[PDB]
Amino acid sequence: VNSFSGYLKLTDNVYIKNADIVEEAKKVKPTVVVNAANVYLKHGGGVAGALNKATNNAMQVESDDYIATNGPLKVGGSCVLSGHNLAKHCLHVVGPNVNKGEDIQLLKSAYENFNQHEVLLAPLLSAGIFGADPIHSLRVCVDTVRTNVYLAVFDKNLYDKLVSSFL
Ligand SMILES: OC[C@H](C[C@H]1CCOC1)Nc1ncnc2[nH]ccc12
Repeated sequence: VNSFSGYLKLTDNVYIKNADIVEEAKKVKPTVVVNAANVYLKHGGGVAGALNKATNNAMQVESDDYIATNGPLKVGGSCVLSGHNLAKHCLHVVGPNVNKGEDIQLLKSAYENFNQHEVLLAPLLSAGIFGADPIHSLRVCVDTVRTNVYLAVFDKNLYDKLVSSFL
């Protein structure tokens, strides 16, 4: 039993809700919140901009030190950093950004990072400003993640389409 509330169950391990991931994290304080990161950990917009703003830019400060030491992530890769005031940990995961021409096949690799954590609060990878089809992203999530994932979908209209179109 965990403290996630109001989710629709899609499969044995995937749950979904129309919610703002920032507000969900502040309420639940999950062990792991997933950020929709880029390889430079430059948290400008979308989920990343929102999570960082909620940390008063502490996420960006920590991320800049991480990059200075380690260099950029790979598309499809991840790193674990602090969750600041939102969660114990933040798993920064880089899905492919279709608006950069990146290979959508890398979306499965991106979701594989979730399997290293027993329970996660997460967005749909490569959705929103990353330019991928969210229905496809949800499909890849369900077919790749085996650990317990609680998906927050910001847009109510998209959420309803995701639920009603889910196979
Ligand atoms: O893939 C990133 C998704 C895409 C959007 C497009 C419409 O709904 C989902 N973004 C987010 N999902 C959940 N919480 C969020 N808070 C701020 C941004 C955000």
